[PDB]
Amino acid sequence: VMFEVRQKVYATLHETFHAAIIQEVAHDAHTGQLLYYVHYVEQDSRMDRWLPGSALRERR
Repeated sequence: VMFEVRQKVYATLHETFHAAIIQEVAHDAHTGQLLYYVHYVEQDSRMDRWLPGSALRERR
């Protein structure tokens, strides 16, 4: 499963899934893996972080 910029997702944060949105996508050169800069919808920008796809779920 792939995710896109502005896609609504669920993202783990301290072992809990929270509604989030993907702000940016970037390819980690060394392992080719896609990493996503997620913003938690009900948290401050400070909580924004880079996460692998294994931490994300579709939200709809």
